[PDB]
Amino acid sequence: MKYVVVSGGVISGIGKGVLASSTGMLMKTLGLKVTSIKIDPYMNIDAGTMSPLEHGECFVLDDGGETDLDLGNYERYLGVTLTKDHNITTGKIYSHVIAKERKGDYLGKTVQIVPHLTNAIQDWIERVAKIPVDDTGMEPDVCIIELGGTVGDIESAPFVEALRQFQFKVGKENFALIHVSLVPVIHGEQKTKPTQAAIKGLRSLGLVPDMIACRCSETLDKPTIDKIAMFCHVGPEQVVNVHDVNSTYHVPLLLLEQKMIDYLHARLKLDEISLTEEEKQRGLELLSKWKATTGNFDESMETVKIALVGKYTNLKDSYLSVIKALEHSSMKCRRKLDIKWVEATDLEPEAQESNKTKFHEAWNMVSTADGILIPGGFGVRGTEGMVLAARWARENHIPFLGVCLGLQIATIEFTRSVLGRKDSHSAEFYPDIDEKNHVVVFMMRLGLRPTFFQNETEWSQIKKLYGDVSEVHERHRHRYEINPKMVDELENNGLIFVGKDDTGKRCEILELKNHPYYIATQYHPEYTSKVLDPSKPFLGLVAASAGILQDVIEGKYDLEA
Amino acid sequence: MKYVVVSGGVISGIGKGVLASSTGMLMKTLGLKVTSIKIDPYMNIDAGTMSPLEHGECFVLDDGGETDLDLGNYERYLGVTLTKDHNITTGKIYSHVIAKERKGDYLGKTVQIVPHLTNAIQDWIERVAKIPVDDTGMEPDVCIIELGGTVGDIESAPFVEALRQFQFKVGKENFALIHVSLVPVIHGEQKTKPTQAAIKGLRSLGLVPDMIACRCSETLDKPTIDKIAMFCHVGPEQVVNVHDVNSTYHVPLLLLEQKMIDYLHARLKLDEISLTEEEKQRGLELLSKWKATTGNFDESMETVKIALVGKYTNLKDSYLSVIKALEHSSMKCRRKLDIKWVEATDLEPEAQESNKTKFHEAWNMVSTADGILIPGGFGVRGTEGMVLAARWARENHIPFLGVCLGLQIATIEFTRSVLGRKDSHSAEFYPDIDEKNHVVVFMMRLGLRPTFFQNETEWSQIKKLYGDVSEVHERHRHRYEINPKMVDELENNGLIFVGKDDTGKRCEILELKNHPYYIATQYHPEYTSKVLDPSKPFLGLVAASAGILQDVIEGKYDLEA
Amino acid sequence: MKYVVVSGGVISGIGKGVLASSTGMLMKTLGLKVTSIKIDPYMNIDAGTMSPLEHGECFVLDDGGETDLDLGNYERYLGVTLTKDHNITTGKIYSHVIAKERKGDYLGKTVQIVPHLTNAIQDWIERVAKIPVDDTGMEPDVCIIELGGTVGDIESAPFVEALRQFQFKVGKENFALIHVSLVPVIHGEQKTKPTQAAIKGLRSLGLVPDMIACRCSETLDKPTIDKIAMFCHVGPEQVVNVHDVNSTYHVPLLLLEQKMIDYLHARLKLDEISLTEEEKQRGLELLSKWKATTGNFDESMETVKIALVGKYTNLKDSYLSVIKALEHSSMKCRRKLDIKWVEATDLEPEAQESNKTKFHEAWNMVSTADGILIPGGFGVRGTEGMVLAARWARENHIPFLGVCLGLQIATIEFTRSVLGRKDSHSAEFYPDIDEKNHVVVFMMRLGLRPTFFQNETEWSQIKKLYGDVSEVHERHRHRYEINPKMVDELENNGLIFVGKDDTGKRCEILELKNHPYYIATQYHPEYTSKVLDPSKPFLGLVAASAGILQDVIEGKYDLEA
Ligand SMILES: Nc1ccn([C@@H]2O[C@H](COP(=O)(O)OP(=O)(O)OP(=O)(O)O)[C@@H](O)[C@H]2O)c(=O)n1
Ligand SMILES: Nc1ccn([C@@H]2O[C@H](COP(=O)(O)OP(=O)(O)OP(=O)(O)O)[C@@H](O)[C@H]2O)c(=O)n1
Ligand SMILES: Nc1ccn([C@@H]2O[C@H](COP(=O)(O)OP(=O)(O)OP(=O)(O)O)[C@@H](O)[C@H]2O)c(=O)n1
Ligand SMILES: Nc1ccn([C@@H]2O[C@H](COP(=O)(O)OP(=O)(O)OP(=O)(O)O)[C@@H](O)[C@H]2O)c(=O)n1
Ligand SMILES: Nc1ccn([C@@H]2O[C@H](COP(=O)(O)OP(=O)(O)OP(=O)(O)O)[C@@H](O)[C@H]2O)c(=O)n1
Ligand SMILES: Nc1ccn([C@@H]2O[C@H](COP(=O)(O)OP(=O)(O)OP(=O)(O)O)[C@@H](O)[C@H]2O)c(=O)n1
Repeated sequence: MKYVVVSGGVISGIGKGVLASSTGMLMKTLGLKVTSIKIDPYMNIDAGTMSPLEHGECFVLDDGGETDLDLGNYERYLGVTLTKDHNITTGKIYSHVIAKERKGDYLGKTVQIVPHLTNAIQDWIERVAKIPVDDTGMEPDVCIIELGGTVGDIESAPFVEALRQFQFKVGKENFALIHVSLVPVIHGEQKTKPTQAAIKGLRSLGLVPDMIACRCSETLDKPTIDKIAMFCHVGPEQVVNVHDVNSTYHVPLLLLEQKMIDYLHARLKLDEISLTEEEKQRGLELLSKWKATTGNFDESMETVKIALVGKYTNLKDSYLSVIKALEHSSMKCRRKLDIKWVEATDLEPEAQESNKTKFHEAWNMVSTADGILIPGGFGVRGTEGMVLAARWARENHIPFLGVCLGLQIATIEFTRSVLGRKDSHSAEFYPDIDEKNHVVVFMMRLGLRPTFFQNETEWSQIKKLYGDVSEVHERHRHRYEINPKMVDELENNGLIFVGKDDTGKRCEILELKNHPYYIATQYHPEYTSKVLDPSKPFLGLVAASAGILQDVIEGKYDLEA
Repeated sequence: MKYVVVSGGVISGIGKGVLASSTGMLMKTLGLKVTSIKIDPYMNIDAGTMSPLEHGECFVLDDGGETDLDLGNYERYLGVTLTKDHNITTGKIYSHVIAKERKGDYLGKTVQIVPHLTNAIQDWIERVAKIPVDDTGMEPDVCIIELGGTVGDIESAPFVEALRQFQFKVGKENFALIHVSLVPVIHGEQKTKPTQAAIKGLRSLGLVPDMIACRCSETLDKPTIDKIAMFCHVGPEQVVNVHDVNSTYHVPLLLLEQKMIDYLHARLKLDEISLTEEEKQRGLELLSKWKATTGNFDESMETVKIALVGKYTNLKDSYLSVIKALEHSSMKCRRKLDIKWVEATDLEPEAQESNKTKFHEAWNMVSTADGILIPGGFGVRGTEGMVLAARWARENHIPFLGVCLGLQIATIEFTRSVLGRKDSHSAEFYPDIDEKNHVVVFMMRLGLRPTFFQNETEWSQIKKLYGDVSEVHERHRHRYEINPKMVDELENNGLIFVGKDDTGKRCEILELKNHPYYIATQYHPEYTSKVLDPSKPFLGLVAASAGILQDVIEGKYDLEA
Repeated sequence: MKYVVVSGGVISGIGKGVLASSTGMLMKTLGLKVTSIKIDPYMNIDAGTMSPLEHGECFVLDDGGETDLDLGNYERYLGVTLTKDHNITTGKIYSHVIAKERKGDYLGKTVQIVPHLTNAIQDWIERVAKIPVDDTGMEPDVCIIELGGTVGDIESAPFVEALRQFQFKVGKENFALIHVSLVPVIHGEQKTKPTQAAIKGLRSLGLVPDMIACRCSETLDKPTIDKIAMFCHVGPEQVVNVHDVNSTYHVPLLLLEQKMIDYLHARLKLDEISLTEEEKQRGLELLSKWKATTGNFDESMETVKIALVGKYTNLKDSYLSVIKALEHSSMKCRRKLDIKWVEATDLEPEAQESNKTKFHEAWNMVSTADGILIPGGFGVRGTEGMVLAARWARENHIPFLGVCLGLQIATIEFTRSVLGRKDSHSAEFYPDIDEKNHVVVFMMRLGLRPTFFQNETEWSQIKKLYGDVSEVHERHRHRYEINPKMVDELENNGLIFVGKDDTGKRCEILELKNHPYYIATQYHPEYTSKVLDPSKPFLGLVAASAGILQDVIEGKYDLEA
């Protein structure tokens, strides 16, 4: 096996993940089977305790674990299904060694941070790097290891020990390191010294960088590259630079044009992977398809405006997957994405006396947008405004997607306005009883579950985007579903539930009959959107906002003929 | 409250504990209420998993937890009952913060090594420093904090962060630090540089030493003190030196004569503790009694030779408490202690053909000794030789003490030789059934439990040493007890069980009627031996080995008239 | 005596000098006698070898040494005459200890970087801090020590050793340190970690900061101050911040409003300086006069445009003193300064075919400007264009100042256009002989020398600005003077030499009779411009460019009535 560490810097937030999965997207250009592990220095075992206000969105796996949010950036860049084990955390590894301590697996020795815990970290990395995350069941050929925090933190010290020892447990010419570092510009001059002091830190703990990659406000000057390479064990051609680019999807082409892979090919001696012709071809095809979606961003002539309406939209990382799912789809439509961020509570009739100015800004965004999106918010607060946003797109033929709480609110609105029933509400308003629009179903429902189309719904816009396939597989995070008692009334009035579960009891998709595009999903489709294969419910929202939905379904926008 | 850190060095094993509890023994000379915490960098939560072969003896508390062995050094030096919480460990504190993470006590924040875990360590130190470990229920006035490992270890990095922040959570003029450091002598010259490089390390993590204390092969030269104080923020009078001394019990007088406390009095402004006259007097009396037991070591004219017979006596830390209990008692008898270490298996009739040379060395030790001691060994291996050592002291009137497995073997031997019954054995040889000398009693029996003298046994040598008090309280670690069915036969033959438990079902002490000193205890009395109050079963063993037992009971050897 | 170090950062160029002399300007607000030392890590002994292209202008002392350029920033901020010894450099101190090594002043000991060279640095700082640099001959009360480079450089390591030892040779409560450090803003967030890593570096070498001062793109957030003070031994009120301000002369008011001195008053216990009432008053008056010149910058309604015409004006530090002399004077005139930078060679008739575009930009600047300034350039290259700039201001009544080479070119032009004599040139064109406008006078003439007005010249605009005083004292740097043989012809034609030397042989000032303001000086007056007392030849240039020269001479712009 081969491995690539991405680590480093004098600051957290320097740029690692885009240098990480982006480096891993280019390993796939070579035809390689590829995987990724994110090592987190924080002490949470999982994001299941972490509220979406800090550390952001609880990204959800095929295996239904609430992971680190960043893992998602690797399932889009590489096109892989990761697992709950690919997110190493400081709380996860202290728990695993402490479990073995009380089980007595150390044969009554004292157990130490070195060597026992640093062995555990190496034994975890080489365990997880066997798992076949890729489009065929063979073990990966390269693993990208991203070390979070900064080298020299008292929180990241166990992992730089474990990785140093791993440079020997794995060989040189099988392991390499990319160190990401700061070139601050002050008084209009690029200063090298934070890279010198952080490389002094790096060699102290015993890792040696095979590349340096700079966060800089500028293109690095020719002398700045020379004054970094005069102070580190790299040639001047391995001081990489992730400068300003037209969009984040260009970074793997930027790295490839900086000859980043033409070094890693030699430095990891990748002629030693015995690839079949099918893999070598599928590598070149993935690069061609990347050049196509990238070209479709530069060659983008016209804007699509989408209002994303939810709780606390100020906290923009809390909707990160939703944004990326809209970006992947917008490059298929060749159209520039313009998300309007609406706080759902600013739409309310009460907000007009309380905070009038922001209420007009919110309603201008809703009134301007070519599509509406209710994104699967957290808790009840935003609900009353999200109802009026769903009403706005039901009545006037605006394209719409509701995700999770958005299906809940598409159904509450269609109840509250098409059936009358003005008292109806989420099951969250428990003591109203008779008018609850939803029912509890704890089984929380999580992870990849199937969904099956109802066999008559040949008219459906959404089941056309899925290619007329009989079923789909999707991620879930819900404790409530629409009350089955009401569903015949909603189906008879035209809110047709075009997809249900294995039992047929659970409401998984709705489409409103004879509207240009009004969909909701109980699942979160943004947790399976990929840059070359956009998630179908979000592709339909952008394509109908562009007024091109028919031609996207007919195939006028696939990447290769 | 006031606090004293003891930390440091370029090596583990430099001398901390003797500089720690020894500094704490002198805080008690001032009359202060005193406590101690040992911070261990290892990842075991407790010594209950740790086999006695590495990290040594599982020291046992009043509260019955299997602690770090070193805690014992503080219960002898200070005269305090500690608790399972006074041994902070890296595995204990990661477990406590990870428990709060899954309970959700962090209110859905991400939880970090800084500030959350470094707050947990400070909140633990100031929690535990409230506990009244001393001879009256008031909270301690000084806490001695010993930081294990070395500063600059990747295992000790969380604790030097937590202690730095603690220098502010507690004030300066309430916290002080003693750093213990190496002065190697090579080519006959004292080199200062390992102290310079380790003090550079110390100030990097942000602690500042109020004293330096040197491990050195010599008295520090006047220039060595000056060349350390020219490189650290200490006066030349605060470079302390724990040099070679007549015995370890002299170290608090060495520190006091080096004016170590005459600085800490000012540096911790200890006039601010409002002591009552009773405390001030009991402080001076504790110093006088220390000068007495110390004088009784220098003024020691004659040797007592004791054979300690057990499994794997090569592993001398595995019997550490037993050695210290013999030392405390030997200073009461004014006699020099000479422990002969015997491997119990080398006494066996089989060892004579297998390894004849070591078998003669073992038997010469048994034949020479003025007393025999079977120390409460681990597992079955040594048993056959320990029987012959108990027989040797039953028949010939040699003084004897059996501790735990030693009472078991005193009873197996008295069965195997006085009752005949040559097939009898420990309950460990389970499938013999009918001839098992013991019975299972899991309740493992642990911690401080009472023991009550049988009301007729006024003749007893051991219940005389306990001052004719009605009951005693002692530590236990046993899964087996002598089978109650047999005890009438043993009592009638003269192996009188002079002490039993609350129920009267359990065999806690035996004394053989009409022998000069042949005792065993099911408890481990070495876990309550103190330097001014020696544990009575061990005092009797030394005093009878000295042939002075009568006069020790009559009071010819108490420290003050 | 008291002392203040200014040091630090993860980068060179962070802001030290403005935090240094600015802190020293506020020590003078307290009435204190004040001095400054700049410690340079570079190996040049003096700027006399350093070409003005790199490290910039060779600033010149009262004592005529070619110093570090930065010393000037302290002679403006404090109002002091420094000496060649106030610029400590790595080349200067290795030379001084190596001289004592060959003289044998070490009594045949081996001489070491510690302690001998670190003693030399301390013995230099306390030597120089005695020198009476101030407006009365008493020794200074505070010394500001600026440590150049960054802490943790292999070039600055001898000085952080010497300063650590100096924290003891001088007492605490006599020495304090200000550490200047970076808060980079990326992704719109202020990151603290470069300050944590550089403070870890600082405490390693053993200095402790009594203040931190941040270079930041922003006002520091309340949490950024707290997260620095949680990681350093400073209160949150001693994390100072030199943010963006209207001009550099506001920084001492910014520091004073951040309560910077209200701490240093206590931290250096400055009630212990026994000031007389005259000093206490002159302190408050200096603050009032600073508030006045600062107010005159904010209250500045109208611009003055000045063309500064010379060689290589792209290298803007090479003219630094000239810029500051124009700034000090512009605040007296209440007018906003706008220096147009002209490359002198772009004015040439040859430049019109060679590089036409830049030639028009150069001539637009010359044609726009309200005043012309020829700044005392280095070498011959620019001369031909500087002639045409002097002609432009002779003929059309534009205000003019020529400094050094500018007097040379004022005289070459007046010769070349008023006397005819079109072949005349600088003595630099040696082999023309008969038409050389100048003569060699090596004595190089350097340092503070007098100049005496010619006793009839009561009409003079410049000798009016000097207050009708009989003589002036000024800095020089010249190897050529105007040929005395010609001076009668120039005086008779109206280029009156209104000032000459002690002998009357040397051409020190000229004024053209009956022009609104056309001055030149052979000396460099910008080496004695101060912020409260602007250098008179530059005050006249700004005031005549403003058309207000009469009223400045009559006194309509002095700071206090
Ligand atoms: N392939 C990627 C990589 C990053 N991002 C986005 O960029 C931001 C985070 O970038 P990252 O690469 O993780 O840098 P930071 O986290 O800011 O810093 P670090 O280097 O510490 O990860 C987030 O919006 C993340 O979703 C993304 O959309 N796609
Ligand atoms: N010396 C330190 C300081 C912090 N941490 C931990 O590592 C993380 C790094 O986060 P970082 O972005 O460094 O936060 P700050 O320390 O505030 O750094 P910044 O100021 O850039 O946020 C911290 O959250 C904390 O978990 C650490 O290990 N060692
Ligand atoms: N009051 C004390 C202190 C120490 N010792 C003994 O000395 C040895 C350990 O000494 P210690 O002070 O702990 O030093 P080390 O552990 O060798 O090193 P460190 O400084 O790391 O603790 C053990 O036999 C311990 O029982 C003792 O008998 N009584
Ligand atoms: N931090 C230090 C200390 C000393 N030196 C210099 O390097 C030499 C090393 O000599 P050394 O043997 O280290 O002398 P000491 O510092 O006293 O070390 P030791 O105590 O082993 O003599 C010193 O003489 C002094 O010249 C140095 O460069 N850096
Ligand atoms: N009282 C001052 C201080 C500084 N400057 C100007 O500001 C620049 C240099 O600022 P300085 O304070 O020296 O910062 P740097 O040299 O950039 O960085 P350092 O902190 O390393 O000195 C130069 O134009 C210098 O003349 C000035 O005009 N007046
Ligand atoms: N590790 C180093 C590197 C350089 N220097 C010296 O200290 C000076 C600091 O200048 P600096 O501004 O740090 O130059 P760079 O090293 O290039 O840093 P920058 O990239 O910010 O210019 C250097 O010129 C060199 O004299 C040093 O002492 N130690």
